[PDB]
Amino acid sequence: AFRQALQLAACGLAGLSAAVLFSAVAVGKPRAGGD
Repeated sequence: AFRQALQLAACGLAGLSAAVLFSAVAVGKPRAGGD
């Protein structure tokens, strides 16, 4: 996992990891309280 951390760390900086969060934020807690 030491050598795999080199490709994994660069795999997240890609910007895709950020798109995954936005999904986990809704599937867990629905948007209740918009303004």
